[PDB]
Amino acid sequence: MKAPVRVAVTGAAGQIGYSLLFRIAAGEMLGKDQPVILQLLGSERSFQALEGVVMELEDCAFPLLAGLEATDDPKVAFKDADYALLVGAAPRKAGMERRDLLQVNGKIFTEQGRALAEVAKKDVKVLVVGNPANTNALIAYKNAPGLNPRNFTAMTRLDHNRAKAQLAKKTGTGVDRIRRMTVWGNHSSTMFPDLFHAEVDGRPALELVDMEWYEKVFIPTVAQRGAAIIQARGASSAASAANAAIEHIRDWALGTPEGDWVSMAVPSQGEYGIPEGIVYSFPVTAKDGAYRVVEGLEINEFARKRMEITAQELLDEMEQVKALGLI
Amino acid sequence: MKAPVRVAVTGAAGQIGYSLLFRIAAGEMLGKDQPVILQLLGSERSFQALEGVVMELEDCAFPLLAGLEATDDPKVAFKDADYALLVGAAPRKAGMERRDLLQVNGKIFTEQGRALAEVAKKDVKVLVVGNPANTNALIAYKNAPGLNPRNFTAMTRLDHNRAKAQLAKKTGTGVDRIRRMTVWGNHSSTMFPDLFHAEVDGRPALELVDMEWYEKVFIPTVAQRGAAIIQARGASSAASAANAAIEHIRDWALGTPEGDWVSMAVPSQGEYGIPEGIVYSFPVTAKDGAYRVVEGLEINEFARKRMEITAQELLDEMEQVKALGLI
Repeated sequence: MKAPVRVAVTGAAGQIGYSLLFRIAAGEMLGKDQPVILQLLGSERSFQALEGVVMELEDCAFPLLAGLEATDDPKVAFKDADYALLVGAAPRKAGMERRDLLQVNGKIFTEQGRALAEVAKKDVKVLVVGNPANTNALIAYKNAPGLNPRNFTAMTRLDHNRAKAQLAKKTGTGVDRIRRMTVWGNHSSTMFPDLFHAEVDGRPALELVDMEWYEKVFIPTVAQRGAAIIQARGASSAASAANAAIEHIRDWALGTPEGDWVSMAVPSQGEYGIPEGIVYSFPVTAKDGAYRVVEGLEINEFARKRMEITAQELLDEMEQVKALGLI
Repeated sequence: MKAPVRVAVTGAAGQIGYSLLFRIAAGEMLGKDQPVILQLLGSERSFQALEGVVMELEDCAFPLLAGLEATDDPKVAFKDADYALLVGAAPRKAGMERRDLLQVNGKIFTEQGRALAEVAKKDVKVLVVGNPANTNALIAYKNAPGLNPRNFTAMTRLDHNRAKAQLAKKTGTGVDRIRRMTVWGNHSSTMFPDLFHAEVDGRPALELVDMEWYEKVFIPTVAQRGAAIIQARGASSAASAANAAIEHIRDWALGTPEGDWVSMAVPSQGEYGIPEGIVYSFPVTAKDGAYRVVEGLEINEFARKRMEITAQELLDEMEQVKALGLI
């Protein structure tokens, strides 16, 4: 019954893409009732492999995959897009250095932000997964004037799900009984998983775990989880990253559960005193494709201190791209 | 919610497993109201990687994943298993030849079949994905007397789905409009994709395509699809294989569509004159864990000749295994 929506995905030939595309085509991201047209962007160096992923998708015989198109042109991939998941970012090359990587991503997201503004749906919902996510998102939306800045987001949902997982393990309770988890700030080592408002079966998390565990075990473990997966598998956390991206878009479009909220890095509008413009993760609720930061939460010194640390790191990153004239 | 079911998956740290486990945990295989307990089996050399996969699974915060346990002991993995997906098989490297690969596979499935008969549920539903799928299935159930051999199957659903995809592409119709596709025999190059009873939007397939295309384009393309993926991606078709495994179990456990059927390699009972005992793919309908071969279909010379060729190959493979005392 529902008309198909177009889902653009970049870095479609990479690991995250490989774990992402099939679940999207299966209807797990926008609903089992929502047909999807996948428009995949891949570099010329990976277009061959991309065609390979296209065949595998066809080989799943997905009833909801109403369209499938791979391209090397951003203006084609983003044409009339309703959703855009920017997974592709600067590659990891031995020579590729910090500031150099910043120049590559500056070009990628400047070009993609412009393409989105030119050819995608004006209300296109964008999610940046490619790292550095928050800053890449900033470059993108700043270079997409004409488009609602709040339609540009970065992913901290994996950090958020990782936090929920650790809490459920410690309390010995089902992860489905964990609510109001929050990861503030940047998707980096400065991320701040907040347990002051989290609940386990309706009971405050800090009534089940002590501050010592929270500060010395919980936070660092959530922060190092990504490294943990790489050391164990010798490969990145593609499947769980794809899952978080799916949930990030899903909750944004379909809505968050009553009484709960999720983490989303979005352009700050001064909420909780956080500097404006930077893409900062906030606790958010969503309804009908629009989200709203959860305001009014009590913030103690412990939380404030870490919220500013991560905020400052984002300002530093923003300063650098600004100094390079990228925004 | 339904009572939790135990799903065992071997070769869980491999590529198919990486594209399979998350979707099962998401409820895509047995339904959104069916909690699942994942019991994963991995080799001693891949156990570290499996531990990493376990973490990624936890990091998805799946509400339906009621249990998760990794082990390198088959008797642990198959303990009270309701479903068993045997994906791990012999790794074909350099040097190791035919008879050699047959020995390792022989030890694998003789041990796993014995473990299943000893610790799994008596009505455990088994699906063999690891190649040679059909013959490994034979070895398994042969080494699991007592357990109903009909509960042991091999996967041809990927060939099946690939065939539906090719017919859909050729006819310019939605793949969801493709019904009654059949893949007969062995999961190998002698596989026979049957278009004589298939319909495209309710119309006989051969009324839309001719024998020349069917024989010279359709059959070869379906048979070579696996290689097509490898040349394009430089890696095997893991995501589509995982999807095929999910659908094989799903349609078997829940049920096939009204007026439609699917392909499953099952121990032969003389249907259509196929030799008894060999695991042979047949067009089948299924409901609540029980399948039935669709008998009475008209078989012309073209179909019969190809059905016999693949059946003879299966007989040979069976002979070789019997010669090694594996069965």
